[PDB]
Order: sequence, then structure tokens, then C-alpha cells
Amino acid sequence: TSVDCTAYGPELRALAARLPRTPRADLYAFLDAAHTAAASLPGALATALDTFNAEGSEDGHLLLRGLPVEADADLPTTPSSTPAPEDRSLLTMEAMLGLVGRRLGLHTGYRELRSGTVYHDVYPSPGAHHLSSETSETLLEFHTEMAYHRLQPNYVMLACSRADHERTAATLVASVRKALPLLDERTRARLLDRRMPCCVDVAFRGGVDDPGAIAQVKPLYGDADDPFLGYDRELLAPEDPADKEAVAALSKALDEVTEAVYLEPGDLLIVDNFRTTHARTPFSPRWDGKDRWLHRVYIRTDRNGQLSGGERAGDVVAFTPRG
Ligand SMILES: O=C(O)CCC(=O)C(=O)O
Ligand SMILES: [Fe+2]
Repeated sequence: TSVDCTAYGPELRALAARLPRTPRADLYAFLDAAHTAAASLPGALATALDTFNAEGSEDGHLLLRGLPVEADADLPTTPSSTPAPEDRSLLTMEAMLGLVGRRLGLHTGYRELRSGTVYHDVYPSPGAHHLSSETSETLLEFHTEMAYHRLQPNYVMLACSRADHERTAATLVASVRKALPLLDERTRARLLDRRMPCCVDVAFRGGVDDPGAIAQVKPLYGDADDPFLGYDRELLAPEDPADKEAVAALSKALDEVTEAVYLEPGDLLIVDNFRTTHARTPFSPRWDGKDRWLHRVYIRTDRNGQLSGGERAGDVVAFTPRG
């Protein structure tokens, strides 16, 4: 689903100007300011966000286009490293992630990931691991983000400050609401609520005492007629023949309903991380200081088990595997 936000530029530049200029120095206060300001989002944008939050969509994403972004010459050099400096001045697309994110829920960091920070720069780096956001020339395969984590976030949000030079990197999304009807009833029933072994991403590795301790992911779960999805092409590891066959049918169906989005400066993509898998196609970095640059945050909501009380936007949570 898409919303053209161009006509909102003046109002959104104003809301961004309400926010602290050095977000990370007091991230709790920054995100509280963003929550207050989110009450003043333009009405039709607020409606689109609240509708998507409550209901999702058939295509599993909400793309906001034409948000105020700095001119390319007015941005810093694309980052080369992580974590970001705590003193880094606010970027307009970060302000947008604050406002839009707090309209939806609570920004969440993961202790073991990206030094326990909340805002993540997504840029290409040489020598990237094949599952990393740092990849460029190799396809980043379909994944639900952190499907294996008990505190998996409801949304992944990606805001673009720079696209890659040739605008060849496409962000791919595949929605369970489009894939499910392509599956037959026997496949749906095998997948639904069935725990399967799932490896974890690099950041979360170690301390796995025995095969008992391996994370368990239900590739479909919840209401049989409108299930949630948990899928990771590389990390999900079904063991019985009937499980491998059912996951292969799911994989095929997700490919057949793939949608491609080319993120450009000013775009903010909201992925329904309980109903959709995402991926990124190849591109060739130039190592020139102007490579592709996204900002990523994770948002928790009241849906399903994410929150148990007292959480704040900006909290950083520890790892517990699903079981
Ligand atoms: O680079 C992209 O478009 C998406 C990368 C991604 O999967 C993520 O940052 O979670
Ligand atoms: Fe991702």
C-alpha cells in the first residue's frame, strides 16, 4: 500500500523541528517528543498508519513516499561503521522514523545486535556476511526479521536517505495473505502451528547447550483463515520429509507473490514483520562516500506477546529463543 506524502512536506518539516537535535544523547526523551508530535500528523497519514497498524494489508507493507529528506549534498558522508556516534545530529528521515514509529508503537533495540543500539544505519560494507544488511553484490535472501526471537518486533521500518547510485537495489516483500491461497489444504495444515528448528542470526549465536536449545519457529500460526508468517530461507531447518516439502511449497508461493519496491530518498517502508518476508536485490557499491544509506528501526506493539508491561520506546531487550 502506498501513500504520497509530498503535500505534507511543510507540516512534516515542522514536526521534525519539534524534536531534540541530538537523538541518541537522550533517546528516551527524543522518542517521547516524537510520540507527542505524532498526535499532530496530517489526518490522512494518521488514518493510513492506524488502519495499517490495526488491520495490516493484503500486500503486507505501507510505503510512504516523498517525505522531506535533505538534498544529497546536505547529508553527511554515508557511514562506514557501526555503532553511530551518540553525538550525531538528527537526520530528517530519522525524525520521520520517530514520528511514524511512535504512531505505531515502541522503538526497540536488541542487546546483542548492533551494539544494542535502536537506530541502525544500513549501508554496504566490503566482505559482508551473506545474511547481513551490509551485503550488496549478493542477493539478501527472504527473511522474516528475528523470526526465532520471543520479542520479535511487529514492524521493520526502513527510511531512505540515499539510494544506490544506479538505483538497482530493490527491496522485495512477500505477503502471507497473497501466498496462502496458493497452498493446498494439506500443506496449510502441516505448517499451521507446527514448530520447526530455526538457526539464529550471527549476532545471537552461542550459549546453545544442546540441540534441545535450538530455537523453534512456527512457519504459519494463529487464525487458520488469516495466519501469521515466520519464514527465513536460510535459517529455517525443517527435519522431516513432510516438513521440508511443506516449507518448499510455502517458499515457492512467497516467490510467486513477490512485490518489488525501489527505495528512493524520502521513502519510508513499513513491513508487517508478522505477515511478510523481505529481501534485497544486488547492487554494486562505489566506496565513494555516497553509497546507499537507509535507517532501520524495529517497532513493538500490543499484538501477540511482544509486551508484558512497563516498556518504553527506546528500550533494549535481551535474547530469548522461541520454543
Ligand atoms: O536493504 C534493504 O532494502 C533491506 C535490508 C534488510 O533486510 C533490513 O535492513 O532488515
Ligand atoms: Fe531485514
